[PDB]
Amino acid sequence: LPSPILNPDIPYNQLFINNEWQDAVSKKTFPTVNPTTGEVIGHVAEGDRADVDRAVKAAREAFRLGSPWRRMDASERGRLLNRLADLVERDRVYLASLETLDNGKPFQESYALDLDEVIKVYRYFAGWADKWHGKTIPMDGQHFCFTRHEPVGVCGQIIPWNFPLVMQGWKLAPALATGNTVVMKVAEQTPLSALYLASLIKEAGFPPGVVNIITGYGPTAGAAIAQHMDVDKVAFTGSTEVGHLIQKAAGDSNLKRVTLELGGKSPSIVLADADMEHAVEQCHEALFFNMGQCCCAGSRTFVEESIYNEFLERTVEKAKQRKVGNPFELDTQQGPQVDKEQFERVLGYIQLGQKEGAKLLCGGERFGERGFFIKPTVFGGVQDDMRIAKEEIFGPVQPLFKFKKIEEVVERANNTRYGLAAAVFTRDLDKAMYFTQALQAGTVWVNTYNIVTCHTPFGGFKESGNGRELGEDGLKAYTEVKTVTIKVPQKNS
Amino acid sequence: LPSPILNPDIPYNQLFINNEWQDAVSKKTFPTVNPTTGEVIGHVAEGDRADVDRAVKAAREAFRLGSPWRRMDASERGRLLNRLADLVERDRVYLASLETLDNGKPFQESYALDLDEVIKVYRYFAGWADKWHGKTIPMDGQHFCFTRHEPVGVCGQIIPWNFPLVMQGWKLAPALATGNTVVMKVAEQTPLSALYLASLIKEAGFPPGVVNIITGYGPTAGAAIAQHMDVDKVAFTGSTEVGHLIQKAAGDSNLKRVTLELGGKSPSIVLADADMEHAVEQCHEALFFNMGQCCCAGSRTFVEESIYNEFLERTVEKAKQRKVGNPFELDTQQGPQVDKEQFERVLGYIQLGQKEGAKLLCGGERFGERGFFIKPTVFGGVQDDMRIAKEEIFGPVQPLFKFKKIEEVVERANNTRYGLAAAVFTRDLDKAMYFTQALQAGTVWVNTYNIVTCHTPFGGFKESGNGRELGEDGLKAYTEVKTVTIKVPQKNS
Ligand SMILES: NC(=O)c1ccc[n+]([C@@H]2O[C@H](COP(=O)([O-])OP(=O)(O)OC[C@H]3O[C@@H](n4cnc5c(N)ncnc54)[C@H](O)[C@@H]3O)[C@@H](O)[C@H]2O)c1
Ligand SMILES: NC(=O)c1ccc[n+]([C@@H]2O[C@H](COP(=O)([O-])OP(=O)(O)OC[C@H]3O[C@@H](n4cnc5c(N)ncnc54)[C@H](O)[C@@H]3O)[C@@H](O)[C@H]2O)c1
Ligand SMILES: COc1ccccc1-n1cc(-c2ccc(-c3ccccc3)cc2)[n+]2c1CCCCC2
Ligand SMILES: COc1ccccc1-n1cc(-c2ccc(-c3ccccc3)cc2)[n+]2c1CCCCC2
Ligand code: NA
Ligand code: NA
Repeated sequence: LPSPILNPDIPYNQLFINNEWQDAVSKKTFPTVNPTTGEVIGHVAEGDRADVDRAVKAAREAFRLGSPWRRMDASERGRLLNRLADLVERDRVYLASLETLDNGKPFQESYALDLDEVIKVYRYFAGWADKWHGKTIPMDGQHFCFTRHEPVGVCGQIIPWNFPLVMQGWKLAPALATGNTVVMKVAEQTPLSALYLASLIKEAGFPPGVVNIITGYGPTAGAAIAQHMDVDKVAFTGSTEVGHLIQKAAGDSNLKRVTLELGGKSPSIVLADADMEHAVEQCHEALFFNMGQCCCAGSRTFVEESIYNEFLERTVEKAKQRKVGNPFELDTQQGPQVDKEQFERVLGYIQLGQKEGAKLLCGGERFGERGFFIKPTVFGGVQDDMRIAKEEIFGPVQPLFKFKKIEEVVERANNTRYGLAAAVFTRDLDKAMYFTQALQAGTVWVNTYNIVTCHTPFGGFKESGNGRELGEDGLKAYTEVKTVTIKVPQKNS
Repeated sequence: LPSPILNPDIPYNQLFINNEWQDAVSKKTFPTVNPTTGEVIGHVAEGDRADVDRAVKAAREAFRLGSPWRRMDASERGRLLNRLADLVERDRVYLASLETLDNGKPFQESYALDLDEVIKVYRYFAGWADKWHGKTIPMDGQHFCFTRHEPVGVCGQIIPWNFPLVMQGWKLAPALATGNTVVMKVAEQTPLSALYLASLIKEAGFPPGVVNIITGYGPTAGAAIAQHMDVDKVAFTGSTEVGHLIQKAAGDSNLKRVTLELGGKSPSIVLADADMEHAVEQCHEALFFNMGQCCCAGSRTFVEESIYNEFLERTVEKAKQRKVGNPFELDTQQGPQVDKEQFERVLGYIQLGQKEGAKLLCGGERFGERGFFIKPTVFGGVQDDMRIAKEEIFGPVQPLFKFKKIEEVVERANNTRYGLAAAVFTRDLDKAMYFTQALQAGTVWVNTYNIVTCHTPFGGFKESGNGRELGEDGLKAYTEVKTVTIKVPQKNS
C-alpha cells in the first residue's frame, strides 16, 4: 500500500562482530546483484574461517557465566526483542524496499507479508522469554527434583536467500529469547537486509557479541561454523544436500546439537467435492508465491479425475493472468528469479519436462530481455516417474497430476524423500480427518496453503528436516535441560 | 533378599525378529563369557547387516498405517507395557541371576537395584502412553491449528553392556509408549538377559515386528542400523568415540533423528562444611558402584583443602573394606570387570596413573587369579593434566583431587569435553544453589549421587550426549510433531 524507496542508501556492507562493522581479515569483497536489472548493486565483505573464529570468540564471551547477557532478567531479553520489533516497524518501508532490491520479490509481498512476519516473530518470541518453565518432579525417595531450562550456548545459524529477513527472524528470535548467543551466516545472494537489521540490533541495545552477522560463501564461512569446536549448536535452513553435510560436520567436530530445515516437494490434493474456484486459487498461489522459491511450495498439484479438465483449464487461465514484471510496481505478482544460476536451473527443468513427455500448457520460457524473469509455466499429464515430479524445481512451474482413489493419492503424495508440507481441499469432515493422519508431512493444511506464522511449529518429516522451528515447540532446540536432584531431610507430598 | 539361581537354563540364544527366534542368515554364532570364571556360558547368533535388514523390514510392516500397532488405543500400548512389567516381576530372580552370570554385577545389585529399575521404567512409561498430549494453538487468521504427537517411526536402538536390562528398558519403554517400533542391538558382552526379556515381550502380547532384538558386533550389526535408509531414528548409548560415528552415519544416510547418551568424567565436589562420614560414603559408592562401570560414575573426587587428609584416609579405608568376590554371594559388593579387554584396559590405566606420578594408596592390581577381578584402587595427589584425570577409566579406580576456592573447583570440574553429571556435598544453602547453576552437567546432585530414576531426565552437556532420556522429557525424542492447520468459517476466542 505505501510507496517504495526505489533506490535507497545502503550504508551497511561489512561483517557485524561484537557490535562493530568490519572488513574480512583478507579484505576481500563479493558482488550482490539486483535480479530485475541483472546489474551489480554493490560489494559486501567476504567472510571466511578466520572471520568466523572472531565471531565465535565474541559470542563465547557474551555468553560467559556472569556476563550482562547471562545475568540480565529473562524479561529484559524480552523487552529488547520487542524494541527490535518497534525499530523494524519504524524502518519497514526501507527494509521491504531493500529486500525487493536484493532478492527480487514483489514489494507488495516484501511490505505486506515478509515484513509483517518479521515484526510478529520478534514480538512473539519476546513474550516467550520469561514464560519458558522447567519442572518440579515428584520422584521416588527423599529428594527434591527440578529441571532448569538453560540456553544451549553459542548458536551457529545458517540461512538461505528466498526469505532473507523472515528466515533471519525465525532463527534469531527464539535463540535470543532463550538467552543464547549467535553467529549467523546469511546467504551470498541476499546479504543486504540482514546487515541493516544488525544495525537495529545494536540500536535496540543488545550487548556486544550477542548477535554476530557474517556474509560469505557456504563452503567457506558456513562450513567453518558447522565444523567449529566452540559452537554448541547449529541451526541450518537450506537444501537437503547441504543438510547431510551439516549433520556429518557435527558428528565430525564436537557433537554440536543440530536442527535442519530442508527441501520439499509438497503436494496439494484436490478432491471432487472441493470448492473448485477456491482450490484452483489456493493451489495456484501455493506454487507461484514468491516465484515458486518457497520451500513448502505446493509443487505437485493432485486433482481427482472427475474434476481434472475443469481444474486444468482454470489453472492455466490463472497462470496466464499472473502479472510478471518490475517488483517495485505495486500490482506486480511475480518478480524475477534470484540469480543467473537459479534462472538457468528453472529453464533447465522446463526443457526436461518437455523431453520427458509432459504437456507444456503455457509459459515455458524467459519473460522479456532484462533480468531473470520466467513466464508462469503449467505442465499437464505429469507422471510420478518423471524428474519434474521428483526433484525440487524451486521456480514458477506447476505440474498437474491426476488420481482416482483416496488410497492411491496418499501413497503417491507420500512416495518421496521429502516431507515438509501438504494440503487437502475438501468439504467432507471424514476425508479431511483421514488425510491429516495419513499424509507424512510436518504441516498439513486443510482448505488453505502456506499459513506458517510465529505460533505454528514448522519442519520436515524424512529428509525435509530434523526438529521444528516456531511456536513453543521451536524453543526446545535452543534449550539445554539440567536436572537438579537434592537430598532432603524428609519428604512430604 | 532371595537366593539366586546359580545354574539357570538359558533357552533363548537366537535373533528375535517378527516374534520368531531365528539364526543369523550366515549361521555364524559367537561366544559370551562368564566374567567370574572366565569360561564360555554359550553361543548366540552373530547378526550382521542382512539380519538388521530383516528386522527393519519387520519393524516397518508393524509400523504401517492400519497395522494392529498403529490403530491400537494408546492406553492399550500402556496395558501391554504394564503386563511386561508384571512378567519381569514374576521372573525377577531368574532375570537378575542371568544378569549376574553374564555381566558379573553382584546379585545384590542385580536383584534389588537393576531389576527394581527395569520394573519401574516399564510401569512409568506405561502410564505416559495415553497422557502425551499435543496442543491447540490460538493462531492468527480464520484457522483452527493443532499439533499431533506422532511416533517417529522405526527406531534403531543400540545399548552398552554395563546395565543390560536397565539400558534396554530405558530405550524400549518410552519408544513403545509413544507408538514406535524398534530394532535393538544389544552389546556383544551381555546378550542373554535381553533375549529372555524378548520372550516376555512376546508373552505379554506385543504384535510381531514391534520389538526386534539383534545380537552381534558394533561395526557390523550396530553400524548397519545407524546407516540404514529405512530407519527413522537412532538412539545410541555408548562411548563418545562411537557417538561421533553415529551422528556422522545419520548425516551420511537418511537424516535419521539422533539421540546420543555418551561417556563421562563426572566430578563429586566435597566442601568443608559437608557431613564427612556421609560425603565419604557417597563419593565412595559414586565411583565404585557397578565395579566403576557406570557412565555417570563420580570419577573425579574434589575435596576442599582443610578436610582433604581426613577424607583421603577414610576413602582409603572404605576402598580396603569393599567386599570383592563371587557376585552370587549375597554380600559381595564388587564383582569382576565385564571381559578380558575391559579388565586389561583398567590395569593399563592403573599402571599409567603411577607412571604419571599419581600416588597409589591401595589396591592397584588383580584380585586373585581367575576371572576379571581388580582390587579397589584409590589415587591421591592427582593433577588435572594427567591422563587418569581426563580419560574415562570405567573401572574401580578413584582419583582424589585437592582444591581451595569455589571459583577454582567450578573451573576445574567444568574443564572437560564431558558433561553428563556432577555432585556437590554441602550444608550451605547459597553454595548448593550456586553449584547447581555453575556446573556444566546434565544432572547435578546435591548431597547424594547416582539417583537416576524413571522420573528424572538424564543426558549430557557437550560431548556426553545430545538429547535426554527418561521422564516426560524423554518422550520428545520418540515423537515427530505434525502441525495441522484448518481453514474455518469464522474464528471466535
Ligand atoms: N524448510 C525451511 O524452512 C526452508 C526455508 C527456506 C528454504 N529452504 C530450502 O533452501 C533451499 C534453497 O536455498 P539455498 O539454495 O540457498 O540452499 P543451500 O543449501 O545451497 O544454501 C543455504 C545456506 O547454506 C550455505 N551453504 C552452502 N553450502 C554450504 C556448506 N557446504 N556448508 C555450510 N553452509 C553452506 C549457503 O551459503 C546459504 O547460506 C531449498 O532447497 C529450499 O527448500 C527450506
Ligand atoms: N549416558 C548414558 O546413559 C550411558 C549409560 C551407560 C553407558 N554409557 C557409556 O557406554 C560406554 C561403555 O559401553 P561400551 O563399551 O559397550 O561402548 P561402545 O561405544 O564401544 O559400544 C556400545 C554399543 O554400540 C555398539 N557399537 C560399537 N561400535 C559401533 C559402531 N562403530 N557402530 C555402531 N554400533 C557400535 C556395541 O556393540 C554396543 O552395542 C561408556 O563410555 C559409558 O559411559 C553411557
Ligand atoms: C512471508 O510469508 C511466508 C514465508 C514462508 C512460507 C509461507 C509464507 N506465507 C505465504 C502466505 C500466503 C498465503 C496466501 C496467499 C494467497 C494470496 C491470494 C490468494 C490466495 C492465497 C499468499 C501468500 N502467507 C505467508 C505467511 C503466513 C501467513 C500470511 C500469508
Ligand atoms: C540401576 O541403577 C543405576 C543405573 C544407572 C545409573 C545409576 C543407577 N543407580 C545407582 C544407585 C545407587 C545409589 C546409591 C547407592 C549407595 C549405596 C550405599 C551407600 C551409599 C549409596 C548405590 C547405588 N541407584 C541407582 C538407580 C536408582 C536410584 C537409587 C539407587
Ligand atoms: Na542479490
Ligand atoms: Na558375558
